[PDB]
Amino acid sequence: GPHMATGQDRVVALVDMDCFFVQVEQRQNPHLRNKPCAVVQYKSWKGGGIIAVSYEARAFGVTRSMWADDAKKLCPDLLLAQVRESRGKANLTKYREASVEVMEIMSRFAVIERAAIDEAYVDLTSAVQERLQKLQGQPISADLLPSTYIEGLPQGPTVQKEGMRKQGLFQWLDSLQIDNLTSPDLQLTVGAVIVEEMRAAIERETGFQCSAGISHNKVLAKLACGLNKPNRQTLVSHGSVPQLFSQMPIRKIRSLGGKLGASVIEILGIEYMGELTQFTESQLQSHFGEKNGSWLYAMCRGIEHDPVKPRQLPKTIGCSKNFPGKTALATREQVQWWLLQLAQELEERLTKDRNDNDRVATQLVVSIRVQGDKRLSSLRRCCALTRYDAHKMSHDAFTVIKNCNTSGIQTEWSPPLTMLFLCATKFSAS
DNA sequence: ATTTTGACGCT
DNA sequence: AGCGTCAA
Ligand SMILES: Nc1ncnc2c1ncn2[C@H]1C[C@H](O)[C@@H](COP(=O)(O)OP(=O)(O)OP(=O)(O)O)O1
Ligand SMILES: [Ca+2]
Ligand SMILES: [Mg+2]
Repeated sequence: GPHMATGQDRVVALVDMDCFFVQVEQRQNPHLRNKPCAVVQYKSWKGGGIIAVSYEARAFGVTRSMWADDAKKLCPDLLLAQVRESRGKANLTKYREASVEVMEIMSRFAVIERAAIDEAYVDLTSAVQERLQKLQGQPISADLLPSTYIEGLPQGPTVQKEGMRKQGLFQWLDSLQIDNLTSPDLQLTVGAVIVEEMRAAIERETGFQCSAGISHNKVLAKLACGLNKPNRQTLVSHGSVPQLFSQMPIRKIRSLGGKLGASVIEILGIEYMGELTQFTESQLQSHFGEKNGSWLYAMCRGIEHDPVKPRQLPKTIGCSKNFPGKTALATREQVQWWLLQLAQELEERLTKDRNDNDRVATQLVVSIRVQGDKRLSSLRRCCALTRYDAHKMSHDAFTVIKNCNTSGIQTEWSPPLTMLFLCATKFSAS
């Protein structure tokens, strides 16, 4: 009752760019705008691998991970933009730079946590308090929420999409108590007004559209964001949680899409997030561990305490390349040449990072996979990163991996290498 | 023979 | 530290 926390103490948003790499390429090439199109890496093998897909192309069934040759069978007029290749490998610089554009705009509104190249969480609690003080008891107009859905509404006693959206928003706003500055639902609504402003700023200043979720924590904001993509935002209130979770597959909640989620389903014999409420905290801890158990117990009730971390920049800078099938590296010269290519890209990125962000990486992580090994990585070894020099970094990486070569023959590398990975970590201020 | 990333937990 | 999980 009066002491049961309800996890309604914060306003958190998650902003997620729509079909991000496609929008970057469509901004650059107007011929691709409003067309079925996809972004591909490499071209020789089956037309290249698709990594991003416009919503027009998704209507034909095109998805990520599909080979372009196969996507063309579903959508013969599919347009393609290719990821840049530099030093023999795919180079994602254009997308990293576009990400910086968006992250810098979002940072004007609030502290952000960069969650991925095209996603950031926003802690809006303080901004909401300020805006509520500005509003001075004035009701919130639907005109301030032109792209907002209220999850769960309309309900109770138009057949078009926008009509339904407006009916739900009207029901929500009609029922708000706009005089109580401590009302969580009012706080979320003001949050959504701010997020409309943030999303408009992003689109105005970059050309990119995005979706967003607004709720009381990161997990619900992320779930909310996906409910009405693209180019829309969704408010998930605390009161919406029981109905929303009652038919929500466990795997849809962030962190439960893999083995742990599968084990929750198998061990407990349930399918939906809401079914978790029937277990005690101790029962959940007994199956899934102390941390996961407490997290699940609160999460299934819509409660999560994970903070929005103040971090706008990536914590690592890495460069990776696979060498599948016959392209596996089987000679010392090959291994050294590719370590150099990776190290040259890494040096360029690190030097730019040091100039932009006043920091220096101090550890180099080298990871490889050997042909035959079932594991993704066969070996992961660190060494000191003391100079931003590609030849030094590639030599040090070779030094730390050379003992993996079983071959008695100096010229040959065995088993052949199917992946190389260099990653700069452990940044210090400079 | 999706690939190229990136954060965070475990021991 | 090196390995594993989960997510863009
Ligand atoms: N598995 C992957 N491998 C490589 N790049 C990826 C992968 N998944 C996503 N990306 C890249 C390309 C995407 O445009 C970008 C953001 O990913 P993501 O948010 O999952 O999808 P998306 O932005 O393309 O579409 P959506 O509108 O559904 O968010 O990251
Ligand atoms: Ca996205
Ligand atoms: Mg994303």
